[PDB]
Amino acid sequence: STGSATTTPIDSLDDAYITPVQIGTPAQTLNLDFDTGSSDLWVFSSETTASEVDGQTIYTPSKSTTAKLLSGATWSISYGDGSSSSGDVYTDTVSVGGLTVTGQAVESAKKVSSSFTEDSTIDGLLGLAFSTLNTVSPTQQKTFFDNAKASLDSPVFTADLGYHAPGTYNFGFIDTTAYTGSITYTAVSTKQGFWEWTSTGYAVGSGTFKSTSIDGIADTGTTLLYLPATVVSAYWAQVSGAKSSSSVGGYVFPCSATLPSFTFGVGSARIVIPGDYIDFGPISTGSSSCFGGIQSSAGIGINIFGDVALKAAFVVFNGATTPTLGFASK
Repeated sequence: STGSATTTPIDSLDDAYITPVQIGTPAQTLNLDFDTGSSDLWVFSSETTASEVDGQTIYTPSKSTTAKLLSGATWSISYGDGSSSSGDVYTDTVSVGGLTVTGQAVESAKKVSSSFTEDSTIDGLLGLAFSTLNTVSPTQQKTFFDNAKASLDSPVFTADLGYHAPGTYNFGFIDTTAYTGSITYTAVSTKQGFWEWTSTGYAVGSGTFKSTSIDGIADTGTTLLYLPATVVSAYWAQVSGAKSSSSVGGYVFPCSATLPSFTFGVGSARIVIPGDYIDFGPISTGSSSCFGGIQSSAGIGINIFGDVALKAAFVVFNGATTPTLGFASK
């Protein structure tokens, strides 16, 4: 089997992407944030504290003839950005782009933190990291991909995120029309539960490539590119007036600037992030100070190849017995 679904930016900045997901019988379609950096599929629901729901579409398990309470199971998750959610668990039928999993754990939120409430466009998350990170207790549950894998034509999914435009998540096949040149594959460590890999270096603008190993995670659920302070300083030094602002929480730059590109290495191959992808707009409405899309990972404890990086590539998440990651230009 295969599946193919369009993923759409939630706003004009590509702060996140939402993908429609069918849950239950009859189908209830919710728009979920597909997150290769976590492993829980959780939704706003009829059980979510009412004051914490503001515009989201909810899953109502009592209206699904295939929903079953997973007795005794609870979940609770906290994300890198400080947000969180928790609740109980149902199993139900879940379909993405024509690909159906029966008995998928659907984690129903009883509580969500303010940032989730405040974002009316995201109805929940669909985790695509390794199932070892799933938070369900006392019986850990499998991700949608893990459940689907054996049925797929090939044990892979691909992320093709758009810049200020829709893109695609495919399951079970590689669309050879969706990228240019060849796909370069690189080793993955699953030891921390992430799609963790090692970039071979970087360049800033038209500058020379610096060969240096940068360990990090391919994370579709993180907006920005978080790299070591040395790398980030070298990037922003090429932008007149750019500075790190403790009050804002990262590098800012004059909105009048033209940003240089940023290149990262995948083996001997190179992925170029155009400068415009690195502009996250005014820090506050009407400001001429703009927020940068490349930020320091210092104090996160890990480097993160988030959407800023991934959207410059066609990315293969290869879930074969030994997982690997592939990157192509597009």
